[PDB]
Amino acid sequence: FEIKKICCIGAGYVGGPTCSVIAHMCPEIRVTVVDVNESRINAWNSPTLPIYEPGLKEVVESCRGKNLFFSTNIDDAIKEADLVFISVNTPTKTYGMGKGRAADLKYIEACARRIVQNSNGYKIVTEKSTVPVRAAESIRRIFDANTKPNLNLQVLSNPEFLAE
Amino acid sequence: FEIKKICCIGAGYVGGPTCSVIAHMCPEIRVTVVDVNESRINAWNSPTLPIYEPGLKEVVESCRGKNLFFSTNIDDAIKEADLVFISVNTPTKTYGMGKGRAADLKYIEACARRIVQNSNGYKIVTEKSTVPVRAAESIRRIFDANTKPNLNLQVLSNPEFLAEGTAIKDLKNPDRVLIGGDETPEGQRAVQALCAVYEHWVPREKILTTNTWSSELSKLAANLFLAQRISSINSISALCEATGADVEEVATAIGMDQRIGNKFLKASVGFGGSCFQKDVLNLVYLCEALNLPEVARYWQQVIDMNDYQRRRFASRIIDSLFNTVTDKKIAILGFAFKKDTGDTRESSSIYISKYLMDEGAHLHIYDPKVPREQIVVDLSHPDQVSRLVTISKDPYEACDGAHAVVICTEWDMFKELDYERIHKKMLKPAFIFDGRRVLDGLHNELQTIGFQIETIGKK
Amino acid sequence: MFEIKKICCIGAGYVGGPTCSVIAHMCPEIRVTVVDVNESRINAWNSPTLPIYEPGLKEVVESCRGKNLFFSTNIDDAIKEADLVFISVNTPTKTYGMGKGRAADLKYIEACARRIVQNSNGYKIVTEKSTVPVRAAESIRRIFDANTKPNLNLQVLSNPEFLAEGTAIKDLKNPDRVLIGGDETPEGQRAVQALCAVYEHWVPREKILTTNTWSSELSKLAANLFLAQRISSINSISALCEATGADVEEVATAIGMDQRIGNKFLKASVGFGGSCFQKDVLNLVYLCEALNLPEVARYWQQVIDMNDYQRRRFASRIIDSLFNTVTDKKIAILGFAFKKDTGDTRESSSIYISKYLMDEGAHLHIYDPKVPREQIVVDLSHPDDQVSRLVTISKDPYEACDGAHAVVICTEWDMFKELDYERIHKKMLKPAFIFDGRRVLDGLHNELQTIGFQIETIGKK
Ligand SMILES: O=c1ccn([C@@H]2O[C@H](COP(=O)(O)OP(=O)(O)O[C@H]3OC[C@@H](O)[C@H](O)[C@H]3O)[C@@H](O)[C@H]2O)c(=O)[nH]1
Ligand SMILES: O=c1ccn([C@@H]2O[C@H](COP(=O)(O)OP(=O)(O)O[C@H]3OC[C@@H](O)[C@H](O)[C@H]3O)[C@@H](O)[C@H]2O)c(=O)[nH]1
Ligand SMILES: O=c1ccn([C@@H]2O[C@H](COP(=O)(O)OP(=O)(O)O[C@H]3OC[C@@H](O)[C@H](O)[C@H]3O)[C@@H](O)[C@H]2O)c(=O)[nH]1
Ligand SMILES: O=c1ccn([C@@H]2O[C@H](COP(=O)(O)OP(=O)(O)O[C@H]3OC[C@@H](O)[C@H](O)[C@H]3O)[C@@H](O)[C@H]2O)c(=O)[nH]1
Ligand SMILES: O=c1ccn([C@@H]2O[C@H](COP(=O)(O)OP(=O)(O)O[C@H]3OC[C@@H](O)[C@H](O)[C@H]3O)[C@@H](O)[C@H]2O)c(=O)[nH]1
Ligand SMILES: O=c1ccn([C@@H]2O[C@H](COP(=O)(O)OP(=O)(O)O[C@H]3OC[C@@H](O)[C@H](O)[C@H]3O)[C@@H](O)[C@H]2O)c(=O)[nH]1
Ligand SMILES: [Cl-]
Ligand SMILES: [Cl-]
Repeated sequence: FEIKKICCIGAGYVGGPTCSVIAHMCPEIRVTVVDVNESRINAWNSPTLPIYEPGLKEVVESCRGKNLFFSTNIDDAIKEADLVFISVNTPTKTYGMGKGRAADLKYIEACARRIVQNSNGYKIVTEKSTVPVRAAESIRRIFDANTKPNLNLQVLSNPEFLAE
Repeated sequence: FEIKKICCIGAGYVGGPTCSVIAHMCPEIRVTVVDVNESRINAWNSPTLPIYEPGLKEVVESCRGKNLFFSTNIDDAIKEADLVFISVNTPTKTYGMGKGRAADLKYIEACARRIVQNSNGYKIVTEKSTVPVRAAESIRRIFDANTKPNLNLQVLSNPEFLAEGTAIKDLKNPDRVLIGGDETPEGQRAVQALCAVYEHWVPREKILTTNTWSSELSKLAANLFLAQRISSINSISALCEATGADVEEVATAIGMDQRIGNKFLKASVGFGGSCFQKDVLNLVYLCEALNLPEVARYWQQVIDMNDYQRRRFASRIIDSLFNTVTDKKIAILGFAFKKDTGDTRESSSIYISKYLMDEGAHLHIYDPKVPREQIVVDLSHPDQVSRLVTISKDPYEACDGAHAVVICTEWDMFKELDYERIHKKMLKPAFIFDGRRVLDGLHNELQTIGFQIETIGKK
Repeated sequence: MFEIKKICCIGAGYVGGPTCSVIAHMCPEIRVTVVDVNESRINAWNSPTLPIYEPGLKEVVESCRGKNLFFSTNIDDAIKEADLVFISVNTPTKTYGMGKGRAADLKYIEACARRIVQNSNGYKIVTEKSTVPVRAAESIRRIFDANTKPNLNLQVLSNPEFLAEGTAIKDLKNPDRVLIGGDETPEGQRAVQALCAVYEHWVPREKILTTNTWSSELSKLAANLFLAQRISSINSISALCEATGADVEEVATAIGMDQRIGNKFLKASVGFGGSCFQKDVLNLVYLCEALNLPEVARYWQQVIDMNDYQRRRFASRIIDSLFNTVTDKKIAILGFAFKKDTGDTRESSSIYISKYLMDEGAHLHIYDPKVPREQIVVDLSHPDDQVSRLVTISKDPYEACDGAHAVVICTEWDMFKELDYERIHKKMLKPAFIFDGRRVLDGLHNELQTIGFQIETIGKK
């Protein structure tokens, strides 16, 4: 199996620069970064990136429009991708059990369900973050319970060691 | 002296059914049930009774208008009665000394004063309730201080042992009748007259007589022994969940010991109802006045364990949903504290709901007999309810698009639901949290459908 | 699939002894051998005077001993020959180390398991039988799994014993239910059914419960808790009755008529004794520590705390009635066994009440119709100088009461209600006190008061 299309749910400090380098180093792979914040997505396609990272401006503009793309169309990007990165934020719970300490997995859970909603065939789903707290288990429990014919989703863990 | 006219102040779960069965068994006795709640009295005289009780409608309509009557005319009912029952509620004090533990005897004191105002001659005043906390004494203090010429009021204690949902069967065939009275010629005459009423359908060997205090203390102890059986088997259920056993199979081995008995050994989310928790709190407060801290902390554990059982069940629900429940639909099946009643007082369904509401869950509650207005008042503080709580018309609307189904009341209809239809419309993974062991024997079918079934005392 | 024709039981005590005697009496075609490391106890089983007092036990043993029932110190051979091996040894509480004073010491059960492996070839069924099975089956299975041999096939079953001392013969002949635990495998099913066939000689099939070994042990643990809790609950009520002017016996009658509660085990007392209940609560508490269940441990801990409180309150009432000074005062202690119709004194409330009185300097004169005199000395000498100065063992109740200030009844021996209390009162010092810790003198208070006694009983003013 060979990965030729990559989607990334989350265009923040992690998913943004990671996919920009992947697209820069893998020119034969189409890299599409998606995000729910349209203002952030527009900035990624603008001459003023939403985050300041030394050298990021040169890497993105070196392949944006060639094999690196930023879009708000989350559904179709997942539909075509062979590898789907999940690089969303997991805030700390503000109430309930674990208030102020436990992470809130509602965004990772929504990404897992939205992947099932727009996936057919074989796909590799990978969670990439700097603080992964039971993320792979949460994604796997959703995929095991929402199965389709000839639907084969794989769950990988690939933490990101980059420092801003 | 023959008791021929009975009046009962209080047309609730105790006084209402009790007087209906008395009038049913004693056709020659006029029984008048009075209450301050006019809408409740009107319901008693309507085809739709204010409380749901199996068989109560058939018993009421067989004698209502003949020798059973319901009225708001408290004064004349007292004046014409030979026997006066006091079956009102005593709420726990919300402030002052004993806040949250002590009972408030203002209603019983108010009844005793109103009885004196409308009484002449000889009457028998009998306190009848499930939690008689120093009731006969307080009635006696008022009568002894408000005397009229030729006014001779006798004070008796007659605790009611019925359980809601089975009140009719309990009243018709009680295990025993407990009557307390003074150890005087007058007290024994009063006690004997009350025994003659029960002898119309209760055998003599099942009628116990004692003094008023020993009567109330026996009732209180009996309630403690009952609640303790539930908390003990619930503590075993936590032990079963942690070690791989089934509390239902363990309760079977325990109950076959005839010294223990096989009753009241059903593990659950926690006991509820107006009797047991209050009874334990009154025991605790009583021991504070008597300086019996060792006795108080002994029985306090019955409440502490019941609260732990409730909290553990709610935590298993929250844990199964990735510790995040915000904007997740959850179905609550059953809101009464037990099946075959509409009463919600101290129901575990209230506490489980509040625990889920504090996590941001959108609750859809169904109960076949509990009215929707009662559920709203229970969940509302004396904002969250308007945002998170929906009252469903049928179980399949509450389970539509839900993450988990939570069974809190052992309604027999819940084991007859179309769970293939529920599973198709639920979000996956679909959880069933059986807090009453009602879906036992259906687990293999529920697992084949695709459910993640979690129950008490079993993994 | 397998039939038991020969039985060995390691442990010839209050559990193993009577149990095998009834089994041998009900199954004349099965050879039953009771073995024990204690030779003096084994010699007593083969004598006209049995080592334990149990009503009806003498008639059962003498009916089949020497025919199909045997007692011996030859543990190894008994094992070799046996189809089925019972393990009915004691498990004392650890006196040091992790779980000091709470956890069970499984060294004897482990030693039995290794001994079994040593003398076993082929197929045998090893069944653990005791009133307090604390993780016993798992410990035996772990030793068997690690010591395999060619053609060796040992099975491990759990079979808790529900008998109560004083009524063991009646309990064993007509049990409320038989509990047998075994692995949910073909091997375990064969072993369970084989043991069921033994009980089916006199126990109806509908009273034989089968499950796995852990659920079996957990059920026995829970059953003993419920029984002990009933005693502590009614004893908590006896404290309320004393403080408010009621009688616990009357309250207990009104409680017991509720068929959901039952009228058994509602007899208030000075406190429960015996080798099972206290031990069971402690084992549950320690088990909850390993399972991280402190709420469950806290809940059942109150059964012990209430029992210790009931004893202290009874001793305090005795000391209080004697001007809070009992130095050089003679006090009669009637009854030292933990219950009537037995000589067993394990955890008897009589020991605790005596030690509270000895701490006041009381001169105790103890009488019990079945407890041997040496056992009382050992019980009170447990860590004697204080026993030598204060303790006297009497041969009759009138000797123990001669010149005493108080009479303390700690055991419900029926003979205590037939004593000549006029003779006792004449030779007692005034005021003469009778402390009924068992309610055995109910109905006699009018007579005893007329004679001139001060009657103080549990659960009444
Ligand atoms: O459901 C969601 C949630 C989040 N997102 C997007 O994910 C992006 C996250 O941006 P952030 O700058 O917060 O993310 P980061 O890349 O810095 O992640 C880092 O910080 C937050 C931690 O919880 C993460 O584990 C860490 O990797 C946002 O643009 C948000 O719109 C979605 O597109 N969908
Ligand atoms: O010597 C130091 C280093 C760092 N710091 C402080 O520690 C904080 C973290 O600095 P980092 O450069 O590690 O910051 P980052 O959060 O970008 O990266 C960190 O989290 C994500 C992980 O993947 C990175 O490996 C980890 O370094 C900064 O506020 C920095 O000022 C010090 O105070 N002293
Ligand atoms: O002053 C008063 C107070 C109360 N009442 C009536 O007494 C009735 C009490 O009925 P409830 O259903 O509340 O009470 P129950 O019959 O269930 O009693 C039970 O629960 C409450 C406990 O405090 C009681 O001790 C117990 O018996 C109410 O209808 C109330 O209107 C009066 O008529 N006058
Ligand atoms: O085995 C059981 C029994 C009961 N329960 C729970 O305990 C609560 C009380 O149930 P009960 O049937 O005792 O109901 P009630 O409260 O109506 O009656 C109780 O209080 C009044 C007394 O006079 C009755 O004798 C007593 O049973 C219910 O929530 C029930 O679900 C269990 O969880 N398990
Ligand atoms: O290694 C050993 C240990 C013990 N034994 C024997 O096992 C017998 C134990 O009998 P006991 O009378 O002490 O005990 P019981 O039969 O009353 O058992 C009861 O009390 C003690 C608890 O730990 C047991 O779990 C309970 O069943 C003793 O006779 C002892 O000699 C052995 O033969 N070998
Ligand atoms: O109503 C009662 C019953 C019992 N007790 C006391 O509780 C203690 C235990 O009495 P039991 O008759 O239960 O005696 P045992 O210890 O022999 O049996 C107990 O432990 C072993 C288990 O197998 C038995 O099922 C259990 O009853 C005695 O000291 C007895 O006096 C009371 O104080 N009141
Ligand atoms: Cl909220
Ligand atoms: Cl001393």
